[PDB]
Amino acid sequence: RPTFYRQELNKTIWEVPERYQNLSPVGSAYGSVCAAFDTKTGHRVAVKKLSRPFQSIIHAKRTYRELRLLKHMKHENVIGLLDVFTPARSLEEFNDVYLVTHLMGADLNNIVKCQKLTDDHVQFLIYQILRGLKYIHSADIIHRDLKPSNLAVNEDCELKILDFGLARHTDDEMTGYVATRWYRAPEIMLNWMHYNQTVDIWSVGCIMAELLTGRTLFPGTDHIDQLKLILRLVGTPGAELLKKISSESARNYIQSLAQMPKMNFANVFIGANPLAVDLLEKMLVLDSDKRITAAQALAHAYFAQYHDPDDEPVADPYDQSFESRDLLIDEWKSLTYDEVISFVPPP
Ligand SMILES: COc1ccc2[nH]cc(CN(C)C)c2c1
Ligand SMILES: [Cl-]
Ligand SMILES: [Cl-]
Ligand SMILES: [Cl-]
Ligand SMILES: [Cl-]
Ligand SMILES: [Cl-]
Ligand SMILES: [Cl-]
Ligand SMILES: [Mg+2]
Repeated sequence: RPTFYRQELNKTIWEVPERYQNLSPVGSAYGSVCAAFDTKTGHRVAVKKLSRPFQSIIHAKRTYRELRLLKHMKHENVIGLLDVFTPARSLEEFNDVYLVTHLMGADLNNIVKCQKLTDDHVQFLIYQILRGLKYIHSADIIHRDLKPSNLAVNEDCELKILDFGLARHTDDEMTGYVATRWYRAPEIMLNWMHYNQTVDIWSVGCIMAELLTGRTLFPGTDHIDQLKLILRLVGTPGAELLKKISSESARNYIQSLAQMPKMNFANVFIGANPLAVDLLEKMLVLDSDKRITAAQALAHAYFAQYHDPDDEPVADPYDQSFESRDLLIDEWKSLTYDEVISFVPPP
């Protein structure tokens, strides 16, 4: 066990191993975050102290879910876990959880608004998102919250996916003129049906379009305005997709709208690479069963310069059976403790 030291920073007590030095607050409902220098590895890191990790059954299970997910992710284009610790010496006094990751600087928002991107930049950025998604989807994980602020980018255009959706976002958070909804697939925005990993490909399409034009693709002022923007581009649904919408009321609302054909994407994305236009038509399909997958998209000709089928790995199997399990607070807490003390750091 390492030696810990205590200190109060912005009305919060931080008790961390000596290896972490020069802590400095950098943001704060999930927890508080500090930047630090890790003397063992030489990296600048983010140290997150979870807020009230075991206050309810829902909160205790969310804590376990986040720790299991971060411990599993081992891929160049996905954020991974550098360390996890608690100052507790026993399960009986276990109360605080700290997560350590690489410190991220710029996100894709900064780049999209402040840089002139060549077509080569768009190829490399979207390639890396799809490479990470092939890995994530191979373990039957759905990200659910892909958007520019959840993609970290450095000066060499290298990219990592972060901030997996832990089923956290509230009704108030998705209301009105907000980027938290502009990247969501319509079937999840309006609860049309049980969703699957195809919702992430819809998000990549929205992100790719914004890199090409400099503008948000579907900036709706509310759920209904956003649906109207979507259907004007991709067309209103046919009878085949209507069959798949479980809500009879949602089916009724859809059929209330006048029918519209799919638009010509070359006249929307004026001047873009014809291979980029072709890929966007295959991502932004209304029926989720018919969207291109991440593995299929990596082999698309738009990525000819970067695609290497021997360097696009898949994930180890990921057991999610705990999600359907019913446990008490102290049982979720004990499972979390076990995962903290069994952590083994990367090479
Ligand atoms: C600083 O932000 C990033 C974003 C993507 C990245 N890909 C590789 C690195 C550097 N690594 C030491 C974390 C990186 C940093
Ligand atoms: Cl230490
Ligand atoms: Cl990482
Ligand atoms: Cl503790
Ligand atoms: Cl965003
Ligand atoms: Cl009509
Ligand atoms: Cl597993
Ligand atoms: Mg985020």
